[PDB]
Formats: sequence, C-alpha cells, structure tokens
Amino acid sequence: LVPVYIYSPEYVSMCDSLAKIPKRASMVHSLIEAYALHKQMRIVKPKVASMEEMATFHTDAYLQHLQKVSQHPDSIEYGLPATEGIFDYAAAIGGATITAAQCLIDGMCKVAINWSGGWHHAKKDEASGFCYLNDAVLGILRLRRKFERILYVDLDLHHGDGVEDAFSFTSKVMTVSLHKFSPGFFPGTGDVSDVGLGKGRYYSVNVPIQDGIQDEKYYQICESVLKEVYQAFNPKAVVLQLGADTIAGDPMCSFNMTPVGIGKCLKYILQWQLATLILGGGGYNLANTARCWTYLTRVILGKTLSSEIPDHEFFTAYGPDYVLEITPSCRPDRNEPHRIQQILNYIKGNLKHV
Ligand SMILES: CN(C)c1ccc(C(=O)NCCCCCCC(=O)NO)cc1
Ligand SMILES: [K+]
Ligand SMILES: [K+]
Ligand SMILES: [Zn+2]
Repeated sequence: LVPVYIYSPEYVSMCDSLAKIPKRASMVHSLIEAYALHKQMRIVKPKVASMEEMATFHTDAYLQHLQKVSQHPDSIEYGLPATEGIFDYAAAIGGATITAAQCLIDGMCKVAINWSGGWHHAKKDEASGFCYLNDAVLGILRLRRKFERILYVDLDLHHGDGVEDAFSFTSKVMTVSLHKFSPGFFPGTGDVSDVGLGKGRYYSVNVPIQDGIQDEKYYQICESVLKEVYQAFNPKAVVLQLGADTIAGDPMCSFNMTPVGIGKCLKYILQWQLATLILGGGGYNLANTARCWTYLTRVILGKTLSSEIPDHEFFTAYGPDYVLEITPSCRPDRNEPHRIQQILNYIKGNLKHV
C-alpha cells in the first residue's frame, strides 16, 4: 500500500508544453523530487488512452474531429484553440488517469496520483474551459469496473460541470463540487439548487462559495458536507480533483486558501481508507501550485518537510521568501455565515433523500 505516482519524463515533457500552464508539470515534479518524495512512492509510467477507452465517454464524432484538427470549418460546433498535437496531449493525460484508476483496481495501491490530470470541464462532444478530454470522467468509468459507487470530490475554484454532466442521471456516481459561484463567473453553473436529473436527482452536490474564503471556514464547510455525504452515499472509491486556483497568489484572485486548508480536506478523505484517485486541475501561479501539490503529496505520505525550498531547477521562481508556505492575502472574506449555513441546510435536505 505504497502510493502510485503517475510519472514519466516523456509525460511531464508532453504536459509542460500545455499552452496555458507552461512548465507546470516539470515545476511540480521537480519540486516533488527535490524533496525526494518520489522515493516513497511506486512510480508507474502512464499508458496513452486508447481510442476505445476515450470513446467510453466522448463521442466518436468528437474524437474524430479533435484528432483531425490536431494534425477550420466544423470546429465551432465542438468548441475549438486547435493546436498541432492537441489530440496526443489529451490522450496522454487521459491514459495517465486511466493508468492510475487501473492500479487501484488491481489492488496495487490504495492511493494513485496523476497531478497533471483534472480537466473537469470537457463534455462528451464539446471542449470547454481549456479541456479537450475529460480524464476525470474517464478515470471514474474505469473505476466502475470494480467499484459500484464512486464519490467524486472537486475542490477546484471552478465548478466541475463536465464530470457532473456525465453522471447527472445516475446514482452510481455522486459528484461533489466546492467552487466559486457568482453571476458572470465561469462556468456559471453549480448552484446549490443543481442536484441532477431523473434517477440521478440528489446525487449532484454543489457548494457555491464567494470570494475571500480562507482555510478554517473552507474546511468546516468541506467536512460538514463530506461527513453527511459519506453516511448517505457510502462510496467504495473516491476521485479527488485538487486544482490549485483557490490558493492565495493565484491570478484568479478569488479564494484565499493555503495548501494546509486543502490538505486538511484531503486528510479527512484519506481517513475513509477507500481507493482514492488524486488529480490536479487549475493553478495559474506556477510555483504556488508546485508548493500546493508538493505539500498535498507529503500529506498523502504522512512525511514532514522543511520550509526552505530545496535548491533545484526552478528555485528562482519561488520568490520572495523561498519557502514552501503560502501566506493569505489581506482581502475580505465575502461569505455571509448565514448564506453558508442555508446552503449546508439545503444540502442536508437533499442528502436525506439518498
Ligand atoms: C488573461 N486572459 C487572456 C484570460 C484570463 C482568464 C480567462 C478565463 O477565466 N476564461 C474563462 C475560462 C476559465 C477556465 C479556467 C480553467 C479552470 O481552472 N477550470 O477549473 C480567459 C483569459
Ligand atoms: K470545484
Ligand atoms: K450523479
Ligand atoms: Zn479551475
């Protein structure tokens, strides 16, 4: 039960060229390796997602088009930034998340990590929010081979609408998203009213949150929701999206989190002793994201880490204090405690149906 770390130098090299996050993959891995955290993990090279494997969520027509315009007329229908090789990066990140879910199927590990995953916005025939393949959905569909109820927990700044779409009609996968919700803020869905459809009704959980929330109140919310969800839903496996665009310093400049608050949520989840699929996602302060997921990886390992950033490839990007610790910004928390409590109340009423 040592954790699986999905990594290979060709895969980090492939990801570090994803145009919206330049060299984030390598900054994350390098930080992780400079701390020697990779020596406490079983390193598994990722497979590339087979076309049959991608088609278990995405349509063949969309999978056709994406691959073609990766090698202009019909691109608008699918929501296409058609970059030369996009299909190959998308498939590689997809296979990386499927590789990790497969290890968890084989009892190889109890925790498998693909920090370069988490592209939660993509719909079955539509790119969205810079996502071209929904590797999270792909990883859940692989987990459905053994596990009969999966809990998806999405802690990105944004609503995981794509994953919640994929399963909004079923009761075998419950989606839980904490996200900024505000008129005009992408993707604009995921109110506490959004609970799903038909047989899946009350199996989407949405926790809409305002700007400026910090560690302690984030965790009280996340633990209150998760505690009830665990009783009502009783999942057998967990997929966890831990995008870092909630952390102070992020250009998104919305939440005011530090990785310790996120790490507490992860620690509460890890205590369920279930199979668990760790993914990344957003995070547009590259060193802060590297800081966050390095810290989260130490949480998973239960190790300790010194505060000084080790000397390594990207040390210069860790100004000004060159430490692991992220300091919140002097910004107002805009979360009325009573709006939060009503949300919790509404969600408990939705969960009692389960
Ligand atoms: C500086 N610049 C050119 C831009 C800055 C922000 C956006 C944006 O938020 N667009 C809406 C799409 C947000 C998706 C973010 C991906 C994510 O973190 N998903 O969880 C666009 C352009
Ligand atoms: K989220
Ligand atoms: K569902
Ligand atoms: Zn995001």
